[PDB]
Amino acid sequence: SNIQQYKKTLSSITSDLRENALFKAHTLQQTIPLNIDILALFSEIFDLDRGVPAEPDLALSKEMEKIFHSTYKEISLVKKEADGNFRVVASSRIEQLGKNYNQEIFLSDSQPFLATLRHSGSDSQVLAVLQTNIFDISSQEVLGVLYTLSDTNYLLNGLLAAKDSVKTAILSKNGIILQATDSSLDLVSIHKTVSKEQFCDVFLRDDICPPHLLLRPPLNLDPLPYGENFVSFCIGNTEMWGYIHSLPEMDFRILTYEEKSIIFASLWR
Repeated sequence: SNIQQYKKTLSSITSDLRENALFKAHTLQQTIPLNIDILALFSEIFDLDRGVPAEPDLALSKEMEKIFHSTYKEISLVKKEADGNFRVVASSRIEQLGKNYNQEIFLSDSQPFLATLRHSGSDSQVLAVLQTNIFDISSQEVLGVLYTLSDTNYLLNGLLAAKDSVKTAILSKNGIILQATDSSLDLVSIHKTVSKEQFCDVFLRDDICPPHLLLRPPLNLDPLPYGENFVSFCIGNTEMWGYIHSLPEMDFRILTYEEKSIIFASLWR
């Protein structure tokens, strides 16, 4: 039938957007959520059997700095106080020592760990934010959280490169682009509107939303008729088609996209 043929053709010329999103997603699944290995390394160096320090420990922080300053933006032991508040009691970032971290901690007591991406708030730096519960060896109560920040440029620079090639955008859960091949899309909304509440899961704290970001024209991604998760949008004067793939176990999404004219050139080339 003609409907079938039309659908087959549209599926064929968009297949590569989906394949690219899935490959990039798989790469990030293999490289970001390394919580177990980080906790195991940390524990092999510093003994957690007796718990986390009850008060900020400068000596321990200095040892963490010497080891990890070159490989992490931050590694911190965050005590869960009796009143449920979180406080940094040791960090490779000495300047973070003693800070209340209630806004920074998003890991509940029922999960072993989480791994997600957040924008640092400055430059174009996107961070892998890993939080791992420190469970009492006897009671299994949460004693604290091992909190790490890692610059993801060593992953995203390559995954967002498009020299030879589909383009890529990393999307927060509520629809803000964290970083894209086209830097003009960084910290722009994919929806028809942009609002402050979208930014609560974009940065390292749930209370950061600079006003200038609420003036950036959103992309207004428009679902395409057939298949699932394909979209159209414009960049400047150029029509794009894209595919959105969700990574629910890390609370971000991947948008691959390409000029519509290049997609359609596959009809003959």
